[PDB]
This record gives sequence, C-alpha cells and structure tokens, in this order.
Amino acid sequence: KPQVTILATGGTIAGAVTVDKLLAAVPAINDLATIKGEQISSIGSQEMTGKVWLKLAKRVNELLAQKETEAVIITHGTDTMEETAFFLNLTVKSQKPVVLVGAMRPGSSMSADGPMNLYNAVNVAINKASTNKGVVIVMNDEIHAAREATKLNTTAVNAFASPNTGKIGTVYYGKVEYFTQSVRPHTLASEFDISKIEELPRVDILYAHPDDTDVLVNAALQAGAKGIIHAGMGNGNPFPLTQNALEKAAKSGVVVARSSRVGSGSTTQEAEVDKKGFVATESLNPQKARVLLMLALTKTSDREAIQKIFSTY
Amino acid sequence: KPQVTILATGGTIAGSAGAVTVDKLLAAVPAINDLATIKGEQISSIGSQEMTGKVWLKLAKRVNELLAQKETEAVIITHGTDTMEETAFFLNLTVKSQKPVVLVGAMRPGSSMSADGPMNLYNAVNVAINKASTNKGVVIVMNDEIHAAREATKLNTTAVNAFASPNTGKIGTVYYGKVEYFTQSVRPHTLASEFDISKIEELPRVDILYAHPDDTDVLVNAALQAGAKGIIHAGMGNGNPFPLTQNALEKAAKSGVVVARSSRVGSGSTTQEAEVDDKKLGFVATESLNPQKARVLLMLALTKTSDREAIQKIFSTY
Repeated sequence: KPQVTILATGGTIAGAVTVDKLLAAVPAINDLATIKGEQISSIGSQEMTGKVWLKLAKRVNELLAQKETEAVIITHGTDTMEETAFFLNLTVKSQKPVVLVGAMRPGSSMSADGPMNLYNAVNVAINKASTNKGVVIVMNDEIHAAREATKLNTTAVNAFASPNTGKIGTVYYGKVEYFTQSVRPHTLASEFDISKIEELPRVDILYAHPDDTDVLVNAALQAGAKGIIHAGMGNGNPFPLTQNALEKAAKSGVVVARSSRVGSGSTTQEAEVDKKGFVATESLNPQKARVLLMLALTKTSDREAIQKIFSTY
Repeated sequence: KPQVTILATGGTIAGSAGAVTVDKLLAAVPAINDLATIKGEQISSIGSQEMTGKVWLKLAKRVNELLAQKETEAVIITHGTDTMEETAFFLNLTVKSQKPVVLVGAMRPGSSMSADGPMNLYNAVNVAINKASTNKGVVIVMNDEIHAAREATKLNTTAVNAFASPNTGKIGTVYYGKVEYFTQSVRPHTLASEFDISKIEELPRVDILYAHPDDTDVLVNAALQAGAKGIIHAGMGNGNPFPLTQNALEKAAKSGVVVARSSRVGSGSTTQEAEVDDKKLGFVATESLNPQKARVLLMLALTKTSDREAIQKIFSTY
C-alpha cells in the first residue's frame, strides 16, 4: 500500500479530522494506499489567496522530497481549482503525482460526486503512468492536465473541461488510462521557484465589452498592479478608450497581457499591438494567464522575457 | 424576389443598392441577387470591438422602422464577430417585429484563403427569406448554423466555428442555402419584450468585473465613482465573489447600483439560493446567460427600474 498524503484546503468533499472523515465516507481508499492527512487551509476556493498557494506549493515540495511519500492528493473547491492546479504545475519540483480533486455537489446531496471522484483520484495518485504527467485534476472519471483544465459550467458534475485539448486520460471505477501528455514544460522542467517568494505580484483582470472604460485600468494602476490581464473581445481586442489606458499602464512599467473573454482558443501575437508593447497570452484563459504573469513578474518585468514565458509554458 | 435590407455596421465581410459596402457584397456573391431584392444601408463603420450603446440605439431604431413597413420582409446585419452576440441580444429585446433579423459576420477577412464571409452571407440571405424564420427572434447565422440571440456566444478566438450556444445548441441549420429549423426559444423576445428604446438617447452605464482569487474592492469602487447604474460580476464557479469584492459589491447594491451575479465559467446558470445570500447582500442572480449578455439585459432593465425584485423577475423571464 503506497503512502499518499491528502492535503485538505477546505471541508469534506464526501492524521487530520477532515481526511479521517473522507476515509470513513470512502473506506475502499484504505485498501489502495496508506493515507496521511493534513489540513492546509479551511476555506471555500473562492476565498483563496496567493499566500495559501505559496503555503501549499512549499508544503507539497517538502512532502514529495520525502522518500516515503509516493504522491499528494489535494481536496479543493471547484471554483478556483484550475488556478491552484496551474500554479502548482509551475512550482512543484517533482515528477511524483499531484492530484487535485473536488465535488460539484455537497457530500450530503443525493448522488454526491465526491466519493467516486476521491476514490478515482487515489487510484490516479498511485498509478505508475501518473509520474511526470504534471499536476492533474481528476473529476467525473476524467484526468485533466493542469495547463489545459478549466471549470466551464456553474453546476454540472461534468463542469471540468480542457477546451483547447481535452482530457489526457480516464479513470473509471479506479481503472487509470492515459492517452496523451502535455508537451508544454511543467513541474521539474519549469524555471519557476517560489521557495524564496513570500508574496506574489499583484495582477488584475479586466473584462472587455462594448462602450468600455479607462477607470478600471486606472484603479488597478493606483492600487499598485504590476500586471493586468485584459480579457478582450474576440481575439484579445480592447475597446479604444481602454486600449489608451492600457498603453498608459504599459508606459508606467505595468505588464499588460492580452487574453480573451471567449473561453477557448489562442489570443494570438499581433505585432502592431504587441511589438511596439503588450504580451499575447496565446492558448490560456484570463485566470490561468494571471497565474503565469504573477510567476513571471517574480523574476522579470521585461515584455520580451515575459512573452517568451507565455510562448513556452 | 422578396425585399430584404442589408444594414452594414462595419466593412465588407465577403470579398447603388443604397450603401457602397452592400454593392461590394453583391459583386462578391452575385448569386444573392437571384434570391432577394436587396436594399443597403450603412448604420456604422467600425470594428465590433468599438461598438457603443449609441450605435446599438441607432441600429435598433432603424431595424424597427424597416420591419414596421409591409414592403420589408427581413433585415440582415453584417457585423464584426467580437460583439455580435451583444448586438443580437440587444436587438432581440428591442425589435418589435416577428420578421427575420439575421446577424452575420466572418471569422476570416474576405482577402483570406478560404474566407468564410461569402458562404455565411449567402446562407444569411436564405435564412432571412425562409418562411420558417418568422417569430424566431433575432438570430446569428455563422458556419452553416442558426443560433438564437439569447443563447449565442463567440466561444473561440479564431475558429470559423467560433459561435456556439453553450446552454441550448443551434436552433437550425443552413447548408448551401437549404434552411431547417429544429428548435425555437421559449424565452420571450421581440414582440413579447417589455422594453421600448424608441425615445432613449443614452443607455445606463453597466460595468463588468472579472473575479479571481485574491480579488479587490478597487474596481467596484471605480465603477461606482464613474456613475455605474449597474455592475455585472463574472464570478468564480456558480457566481461566487472573493470576500473583499463581495463587501464592495454589497456597498454598491445597498447604495442603489444594481449588482447582478454572472459567472466567468462560460456556461450554466448563475443560480438563486446557492452559496451567495442574494436577499441579504442585495444582489440579482443572472441565471442562464453570460456576463456580456447579462450586461445588455441589465442596461435595458435599468431604463425603467433599479428595483432588485423587478430586475430579478426580468432575469428569471428573458
């Protein structure tokens, strides 16, 4: 029975009380693994902060550096699981499995999804093919690469998707199968190290629309934003008044990164915007681009260096 | 051949009838001349990322004027793809006619290899003149698909198949001009809409905020200072705010600026009676829209009320 640590960031989704309640709710897990539990935070995922991301990444690195620890499972709220997973995908210095799992229905609900999700997450954590896949989300019998995953629906048990790729594998009643792997660097291959970081740079997200404004750019600058993700119309397009405010932000040394409100596809590099300039976030989404820009700004504010990061990760 | 007016809001989507842009479209797709008597008008000349409420009002008034006359069978509106969904939704709630109103665009410029504009426009004319297109509400015709304005969104940055209706699916198809409907909206539109913009010259200001972990109050505060009458919050998951942003949104709602919860996720309903105590905090739940279409509906709501309960009923109806 391989040793796995479950890190709870909140309540039960189905030696730490939350993890003991998971083992009681899903007793099959005890036949698969020797489970250790820790409570890292006790919040809804909409309450997450960069401090919790740092605490979690540092703790995961400590645990995976231990010979006895085969893998880490993190129980997490679904709303921002994609952001924590992506952050960890760039900051965990191990090839050992790191699996995020949650539940779209409360454990007390009819037809609660947490027990099967957690049972499947454990099977993914201990599977030999799970090594060097990067951080993964396991939801609804699916294995999603952290780079690609997002919550695409407000309520559905099948809310998680990878709209630009698709799931990298499946897990069905604990049977784990991989079909693809990410070719974008992750985990050990990532240049990012947060071992010496106490606070992440401030990065705001703006939502673009017709008859848009300058006042939200201005408020982000005044509040000491070091980066701004613009969730542009279509292929990363701003409204004119907003574009002028973004150019002002860029002149002040704030890194402006163009993404899209649309949900999928690449926000493509466009020289006339950028190479005069802004960063093109390419095939991410605004909230994952925010994570990558926060990590980039820990080591550079140079547009060209940050564009290379977006064009690589 | 039925009388159809093409209203251009930007440039040529493919490649006098009353507008040079429309003369160019007829030269590029001369087969449309066999389908309809085409009149052209140029409402605006902008990329759709530059759209304003002023243009929306001008366009909706002109569509209402054309369709109110017995001689006009339908209108086609050529439009940039980025905000076609907002314009279509606005018109769906403000056009007082059952006659077809078809929005069409091109994901690739007309100069491109494999330009989608010609086939999209050809198909749009066939949808406009089809007898089954009546009382469908405003539609978007893209990539051989007919989408209901309530449901339609641009879901991809670049793809010719970028348009989708993630909560419902297309309502019909058009394949080399052959039109088939399979569904229709059951949410009130057009004639059944309570909204009347005939006298309105300026729409209420409505901002949209993008939620994330470690969120802020300062963007709510800036929207309030700029005279927002409403705020759409594109929340995490099922419309959930970060606590600091929640405090600021509560302040907004309680000061009389309507706060309507939507979601950043892309599909599904931002539901009532979930994790957010909407009655306590003073919020509206936008249910099954997305932030940018919720903004349109809120802007229209605000023309006639700021009452939380009345606006909740509007979101629960349209």
